[PDB]
Amino acid sequence: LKNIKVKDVMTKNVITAKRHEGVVEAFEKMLKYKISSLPVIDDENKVIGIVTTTDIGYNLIRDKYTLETTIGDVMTKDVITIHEDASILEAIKKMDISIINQLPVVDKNNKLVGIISDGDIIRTISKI
Amino acid sequence: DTLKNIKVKDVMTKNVITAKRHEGVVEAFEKMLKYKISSLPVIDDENKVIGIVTTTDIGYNLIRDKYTLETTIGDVMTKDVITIHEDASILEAIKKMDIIINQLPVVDKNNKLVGIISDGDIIRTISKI
Repeated sequence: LKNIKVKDVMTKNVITAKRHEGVVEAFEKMLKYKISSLPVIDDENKVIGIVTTTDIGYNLIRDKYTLETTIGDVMTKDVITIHEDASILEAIKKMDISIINQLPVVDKNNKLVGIISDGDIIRTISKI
Repeated sequence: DTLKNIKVKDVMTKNVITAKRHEGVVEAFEKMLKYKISSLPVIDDENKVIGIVTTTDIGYNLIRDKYTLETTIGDVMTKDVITIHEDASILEAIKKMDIIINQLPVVDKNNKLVGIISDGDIIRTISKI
């Protein structure tokens, strides 16, 4: 697993959200497309947070959101991310900090390049 | 300890919530969100696994208006459901998971549901090495 880097297994041109948009509409888009998380980015394409269907879903069904409420209101501030050149064992360790099902992947300059998941890692460990 | 040394029993989640075949698809979706779960094993009155539904797939079908008021779990569930025996190794879990399913229902000597092993639980085991 040493010779496998996050970039070889991550998912690439991923759908993202901006801080300004409605969290409910995002949840719906997520449902419609079978997406499980939305990294959130600024205009510079840096990663600023992440929302997931699991978490949005959990508060939504608790009536805690409105049609006005934005992604920016509800995203977690201390978003765990991983670098593209990191090894899979590294990804595994970073995920086991709570688990977390997905890390946003960033490049040299912390510009989003992809997402690594649960599944990607299982899919890879399967290959060996 | 290695992926071959470790029994599915040792790492699975127990006490899992389930769904009966006649439960409404909509209330089960709502239940799934309330409790942060992503797949409901569907069981019969004897705790035998008769299917599975996921949040991803229910959500997808609701938001696309594919289900009426009368749509039950039994109308929509995946039928030919893959389970793993609790005595098996994590490696067998892994393999059964690649052959886009995040979770396996786990059954005992007699195909009664004892728990669920997820991609998460496997990640948390591998991390220990």
